Amino acid sequence: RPPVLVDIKFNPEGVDRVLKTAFADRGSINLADPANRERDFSETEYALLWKPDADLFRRAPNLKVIFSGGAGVDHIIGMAGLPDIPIVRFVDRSLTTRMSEWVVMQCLMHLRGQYGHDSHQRRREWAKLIAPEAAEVTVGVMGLGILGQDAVAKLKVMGFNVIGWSRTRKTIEGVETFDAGELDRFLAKTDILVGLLPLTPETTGFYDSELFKKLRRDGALGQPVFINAGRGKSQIETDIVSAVREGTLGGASLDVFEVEPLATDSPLWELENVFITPHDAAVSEENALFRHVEMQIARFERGEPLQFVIDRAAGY
Amino acid sequence: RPPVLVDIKFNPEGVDRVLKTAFADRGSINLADPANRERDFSETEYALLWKPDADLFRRAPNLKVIFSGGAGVDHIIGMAGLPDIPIVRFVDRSLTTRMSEWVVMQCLMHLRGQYGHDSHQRRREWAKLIAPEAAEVTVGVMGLGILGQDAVAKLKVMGFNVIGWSRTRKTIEGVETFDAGELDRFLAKTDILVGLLPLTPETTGFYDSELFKKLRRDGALGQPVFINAGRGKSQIETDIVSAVREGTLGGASLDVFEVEPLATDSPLWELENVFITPHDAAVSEENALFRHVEMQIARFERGEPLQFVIDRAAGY
Ligand SMILES: NC(=O)C1=CN([C@@H]2O[C@H](COP(=O)(O)OP(=O)(O)OC[C@H]3O[C@@H](n4cnc5c(N)ncnc54)[C@H](OP(=O)(O)O)[C@@H]3O)[C@@H](O)[C@H]2O)C=CC1
Ligand SMILES: NC(=O)C1=CN([C@@H]2O[C@H](COP(=O)(O)OP(=O)(O)OC[C@H]3O[C@@H](n4cnc5c(N)ncnc54)[C@H](OP(=O)(O)O)[C@@H]3O)[C@@H](O)[C@H]2O)C=CC1
Repeated sequence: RPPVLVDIKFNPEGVDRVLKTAFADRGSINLADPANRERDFSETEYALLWKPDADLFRRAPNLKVIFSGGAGVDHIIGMAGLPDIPIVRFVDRSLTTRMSEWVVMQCLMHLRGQYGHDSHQRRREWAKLIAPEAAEVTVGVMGLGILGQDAVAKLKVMGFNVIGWSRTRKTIEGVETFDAGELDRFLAKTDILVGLLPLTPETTGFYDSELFKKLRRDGALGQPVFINAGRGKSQIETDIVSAVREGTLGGASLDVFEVEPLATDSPLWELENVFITPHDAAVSEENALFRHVEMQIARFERGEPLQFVIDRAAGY
Repeated sequence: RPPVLVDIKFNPEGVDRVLKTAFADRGSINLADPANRERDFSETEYALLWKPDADLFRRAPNLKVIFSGGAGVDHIIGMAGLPDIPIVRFVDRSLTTRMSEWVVMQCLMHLRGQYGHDSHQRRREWAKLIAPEAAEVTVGVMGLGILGQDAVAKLKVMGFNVIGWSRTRKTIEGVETFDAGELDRFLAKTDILVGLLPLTPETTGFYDSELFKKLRRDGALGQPVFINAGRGKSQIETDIVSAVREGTLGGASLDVFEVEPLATDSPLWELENVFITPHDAAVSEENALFRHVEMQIARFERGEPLQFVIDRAAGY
């Protein structure tokens, strides 16, 4: 069997380490090594890709399966000469639970005025800040897939009122849900918006001034909050800045940005009640991805269906 | 029936407001009002107390029941002339769920390096910080009462490994528990210590250097973390400062202090990876306290047992 082509432009040291023992039955070709840049890899069957080279499918034109290095596949969709073959994304219990850690933490920090507590602490000021309890606040989760459903369940346990939005209607016990055409209804009920959407043409430039002005205004936190850990190109950052400055948004938590790393001169870094994390909301341990690809290759090759295959028509 | 004596030294404006409609069948005497302070209230049956006047029981010597304004009663225990009558503490679903919000938030902020993320954000630095998932970390909850059991359940849902310590043995499904004599076993397994103990003579000056040096050292967060939302006099703050500076503790979250408000010259304010909240972890609305006292008076007066009565021998 030919080696697995690996073009993963994150944590190159971690990738190099794991590849020493990964795909033991065939080996790998790591495009992080500049010497592999011009290699003849025309017989490659499997490629593992994160922000891959734009010409990758010219250079590997006989692929059987494409594996994403993440849960998102927007870096692969739209590539030139993308073959009509399965694209398998990364879905993993550890990834999922880490995203829910981040979501719940951010929701609690907004509920409990972490920003204000930290500001007072820095000034050595003792100031009790009256917080509503979680049940007085509605968290609206946009995206009810692997990540969204886990976050919904854990937010509910913490005591938040939770509602959900997704493309097609969902049934989730104890959680009012809304489909694509019911976006405005959902927004009107939401105090804390949590974004867990994939990036598609339908979700690009989606979180804008008009949407922020539809969020609930007379809620227990006073002003609504925007949280996004999906994709940065789903939001309009200039609109986030203006909304926070104006009081349309009371605050935000952002793990993802229109261009990453977030530019040093962005106003977002020092906005009051805004939390920034550097696209690290759900970083699953380096080996879990590779064990996952190995498993799917094994299933594929012995006649079991591939799992976590994206819907090409839907684009995720 | 004589009016209820109220000496609650928190949120005096909120107390005055709620008292306008509380105890509708008998009224109240609020010692916040100077005109009440030297009145003859010798026939008082019920007193509601939070940081009360030291001479209160000389001035109200015929009490039938004492109600604490909080879940803790250490402010009442040890008062001069404390009568041999039931002391009823505040137990309330809103209080409980708010404490669990705080506990879970603090545990997540330590798990996910909130302090480090915030420090970088303030410097406009994009810097991924590798976090373990919750299941790689053991949270040891000290105190398995109303607050402890709620926190244990929610921490487990978030994915932490959770163990518990209490005076007498508990049975909690999926949670290894330890009794008084097993303290050292419990400490050795604990990466994040969560304090939800009452203040008694047995728990005074309890969280000290010796105890911090028994916490687990080779865990996924690197160094162990001390979280306390019980009582400030249970900790030795000089030892917390030295432990954090020396790397015995990786960080801390403290809602309670030996002397409150925390002095402006405390070294705690500026210690790296230390979060300070001003004894506001679980602040239930005043209405809930007053509805609670009304309920217990009603039960008492129609022959039903008082609930939430402290054990004088145990001291809580
Ligand atoms: N910040 C980080 O570290 C990470 C970010 N992510 C991001 O999270 C995203 C979500 O992951 P995951 O939950 O596994 O994906 P899923 O495919 O499992 O779920 C996606 C959800 O989004 C909904 N959705 C998609 N398009 C639309 C639309 N046009 N209108 C309304 N709803 C829509 C889907 O609706 P329906 O159910 O009807 O199909 C589905 O509920 C990833 O695509 C990735 O970009 C992922 C991992 C880590
Ligand atoms: N920061 C804040 O805003 C707040 C702080 N608090 C504090 O939290 C404390 C706990 O409240 P709550 O859960 O309702 O109280 P409980 O009486 O319900 O539970 C107390 C727990 O502590 C255990 N305990 C007591 N003494 C010891 C000891 N010497 N060794 C080991 N375990 C011991 C008890 O053990 P066992 O089960 O064997 O009896 C019990 O599990 C309050 O007393 C108060 O000081 C409360 C409210 C808000």
